[PDB]
Order: sequence, then C-alpha cells, then structure tokens
Amino acid sequence: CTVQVRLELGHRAQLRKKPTTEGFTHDWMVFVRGPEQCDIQHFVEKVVFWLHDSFPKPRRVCKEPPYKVEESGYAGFIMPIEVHFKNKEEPRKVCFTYDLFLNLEGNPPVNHLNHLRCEKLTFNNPTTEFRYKLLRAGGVMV
Ligand SMILES: Cc1ccc(C(=O)Nc2ccc3nc(CN4CCCCC4)[nH]c3c2)cc1I
Repeated sequence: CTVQVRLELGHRAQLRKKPTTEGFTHDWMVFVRGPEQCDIQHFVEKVVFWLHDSFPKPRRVCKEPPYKVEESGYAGFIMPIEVHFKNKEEPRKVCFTYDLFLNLEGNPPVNHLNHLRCEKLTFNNPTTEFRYKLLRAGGVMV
C-alpha cells in the first residue's frame, strides 16, 4: 500500500520599527507543522533547520513540536530543512530547500509577511510500525 501525509512549511517576518543592538532589521519565524487536527509528531523524529553560516549554531534541531526557529537577522536566505522520520527503512528523512525571504524587493514595500508551503509525502509499503504512526498522524492510505 501507499500512505500520504501532508506537511506545512512556512515563515513569518516582521520589519523592526528599530533595529536591535546587533543591527538586526527583521524578526522571523520558520516552522514545519501538520494540517489542522493532525499530529505529525507521531511520524516526525526531528526537524533540522540549517541557518545561514553567519548564525551561531546554524544547525537548529527541534526533537519535539513545535518544530520552529525564531530568530532575528539582516537578510533572507535559502534554508535547507530536514524532516527526519520515526522510520527504520528508507527514506528516513526528506530535505526541503526553504526560501526564507524577508521582503518583496520593495515592490511592494511590506513591514511584515507570511508564507506557507504545503507538501505531500508518499510512503510506499511502510513497515507496520511506521504505517501506524503515519495513519495515527492522520495519513491517508491510497
Ligand atoms: C546572507 C545572510 C543572511 C542572513 C544573515 C543573518 O541574519 N545573520 C545573523 C548572524 C548572527 C546572528 N545572531 C542572531 C541572534 N541569535 C539569537 C539567539 C541565540 C543565537 C543568536 N541572529 C543572527 C543573524 C547574514 C547574511 I551575510
């Protein structure tokens, strides 16, 4: 059989009225979460957010929900996001290339923004133990 589950990747960003002592101009948050009333913790081991090299501890890990990183900084960047599964067979993780953008190139000028990216994952022939976790999370058998 085939089991599909859904992830939502997203972020929010806020232009600061005044920059931090550090000069940070934006506050931002990036997340991985399930659709409403779906508990992805059943099948997600951890979520690794790979921040820009300039960040201290750029490898940010959440082993439990919420799977998110709140930060402040100077600029947007491309953020690899690994979602590791509670799975003993391949694949044990999926990697997303997440566009963490902090403005719209002043066209138009915004002082905040939100983005959501809905992702479907398809697991062929999961083990009994991993099927239970996927379906327990609200996954659909196909
Ligand atoms: C292309 C590019 C993109 C982002 C940054 C950036 O925001 N870097 C940055 C560098 C150091 C930072 N430190 C923080 C603050 N956190 C607070 C929580 C504890 C660790 C430090 N945010 C930081 C943000 C720099 C470049 I060049």
